[PDB]
Amino acid sequence: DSKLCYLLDGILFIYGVILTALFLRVKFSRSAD
Amino acid sequence: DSKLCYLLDGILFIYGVILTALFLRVKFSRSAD
Repeated sequence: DSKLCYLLDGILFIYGVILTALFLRVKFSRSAD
Repeated sequence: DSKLCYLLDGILFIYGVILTALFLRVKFSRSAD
């Protein structure tokens, strides 16, 4: 059907990467990466 | 064969909720024993 669904997964997917990055960043006190 | 996209959004959506929950938990220290 329309590729609109590809847009919803894009935001939710990117959100998981950005949210996971902050989680790992805080997990390590060095926060070097 | 229908609402297939609903399955992808469900997994990605739940992933954002489970990650956000662990993120806020780390922000707030554990309550006193």
